[PDB]
Amino acid sequence: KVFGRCELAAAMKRHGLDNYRGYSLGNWVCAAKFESNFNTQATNRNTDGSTDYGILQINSRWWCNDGRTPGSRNLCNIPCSALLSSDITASVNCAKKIVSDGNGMNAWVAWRNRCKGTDVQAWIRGCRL
Ligand SMILES: [Rh+]
Ligand SMILES: [Rh+]
Ligand SMILES: [Rh+]
Ligand SMILES: [Rh+]
Repeated sequence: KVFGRCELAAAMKRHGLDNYRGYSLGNWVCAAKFESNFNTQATNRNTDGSTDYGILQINSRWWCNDGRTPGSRNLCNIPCSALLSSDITASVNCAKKIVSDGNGMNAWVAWRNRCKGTDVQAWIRGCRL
């Protein structure tokens, strides 16, 4: 599924991401924009042989099992394919564990390089929330 900006903002807010560990909803929408362009089906291969899955590009190195990432963890206890669903529940609940892991949203290299220190509020401008 390809979400609208305000549609994803609304689903992320319903799932408790607005100010989760102090990250305003605009941070999460910005992250999803540069990770997946709001596409739940987005997949991208990493140099280490792991793969990033779904609207928040959650990696198989630590967070999910894709059956092909040797010496990896499954800390969200999910198949990586669950991160590709039209239902973002699994991505959101996994994201909450990731952001809690010690490095906050710096876990998302695209957040650090494209969202951190910017006017992230712009990402939810005009939405009914
Ligand atoms: Rh939902
Ligand atoms: Rh808020
Ligand atoms: Rh709010
Ligand atoms: Rh509201």
